[PDB]
Amino acid sequence: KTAQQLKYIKDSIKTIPDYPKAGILFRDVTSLLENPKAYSASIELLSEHYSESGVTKVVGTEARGFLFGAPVALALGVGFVPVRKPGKLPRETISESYELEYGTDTLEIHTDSIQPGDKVLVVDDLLATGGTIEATVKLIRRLGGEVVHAAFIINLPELGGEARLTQQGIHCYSLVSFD
Amino acid sequence: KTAQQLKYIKDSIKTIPDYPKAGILFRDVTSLLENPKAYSASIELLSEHYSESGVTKVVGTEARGFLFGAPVALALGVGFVPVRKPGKLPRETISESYELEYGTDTLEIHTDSIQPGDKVLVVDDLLATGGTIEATVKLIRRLGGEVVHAAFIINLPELGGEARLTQQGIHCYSLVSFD
Ligand SMILES: Nc1ncnc2c1ncn2[C@@H]1O[C@H](COP(=O)(O)O)[C@@H](O)[C@H]1O
Ligand SMILES: Nc1ncnc2c1ncn2[C@@H]1O[C@H](COP(=O)(O)O)[C@@H](O)[C@H]1O
Ligand SMILES: [Cl-]
Ligand SMILES: [Cl-]
Ligand code: NA
Ligand code: NA
Ligand code: NA
Ligand code: NA
Repeated sequence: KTAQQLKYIKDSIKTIPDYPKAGILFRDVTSLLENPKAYSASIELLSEHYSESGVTKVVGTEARGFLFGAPVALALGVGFVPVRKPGKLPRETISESYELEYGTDTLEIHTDSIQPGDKVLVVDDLLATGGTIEATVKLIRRLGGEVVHAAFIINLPELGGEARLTQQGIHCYSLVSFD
Repeated sequence: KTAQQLKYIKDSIKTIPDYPKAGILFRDVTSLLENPKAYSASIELLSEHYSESGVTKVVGTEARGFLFGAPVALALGVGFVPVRKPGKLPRETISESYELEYGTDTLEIHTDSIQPGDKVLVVDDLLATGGTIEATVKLIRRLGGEVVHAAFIINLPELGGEARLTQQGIHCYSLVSFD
């Protein structure tokens, strides 16, 4: 039933060793996207999960996050709001910066697209360190939105992101997990 | 019926003057994405249009193209294949470079994701000069795929892209047009 669907999704994901550099096992969701069965099931399962949750908006980060969050938004009948790298959004934004191993990056959101009252689901392709999602959550909360759920296709629990998101009050759901 | 749906889509799109620089009228699809009615109708109309076309794959370019092509792919029950900026795809790629006003850029696709026989629909947010779509088409055709249709939310016919795509043998369909 679901174990079989979850397995077919997991099997559809390819692993590319040593990309982008030696040691990393890259989990490639493009092999899932190209399999209509695996892709459609992914969206079904993520949106099923929040069907009674009261969600009013879905937020996904650029660019692979768009591929899972916008279809979940359409499946729930709610608007989709992107969080982008800087200088890509044309109306008024706020921004949040997040530490990387070396250096910092920044994400932005349209100030008009979240307002007090909104219940927001974050959806992304993959949870690693959690830094992007932590910055996204702070963006949505600055704008009065309530977020307590982030959903992913893939969780890499060894990298600590779930743990970090837990400390921000976010519950994470992932379809599959790799070690 | 449809004139009313097309109008509601057009009205949902905001225009930001002088972004990213003076003179440009930026057409912002994020106001459409945040309106579940306008977003859902957009995808309905694009996928309706190709419902009897024999499509086996949809190709969309990063990043806003993902927001329209992947939902069309799911609506047609076909796989979605991204075309990306360089160094973002992990398996074997080919690439195409395209002239910009100043300088050049490049797009890549996974060689395994298109093969002879595939009938490919390209879907993007907006048609301006046509340079990205021309490079995408050459990528898909190098891999044995047949493409004669590109679909957009928005066409800016003054910028010449439709004309250029016509000369590559591509038929373009857009929901709306601005001047
Ligand atoms: N091993 C990996 N395989 C594929 N993508 C990854 C991997 N590690 C990190 N990523 C990507 O990096 C993004 C940012 O992750 P985070 O460190 O959770 O902010 C994720 O959403 C993935 O797109
Ligand atoms: N006036 C505009 N408003 C919004 N986006 C634009 C505009 N002009 C160009 N673009 C974007 O530039 C991308 C590349 O367009 P092209 O020149 O057709 O390769 C489009 O797919 C749009 O995302
Ligand atoms: Cl800010
Ligand atoms: Cl090449
Ligand atoms: Na991501
Ligand atoms: Na707001
Ligand atoms: Na585009
Ligand atoms: Na191929």
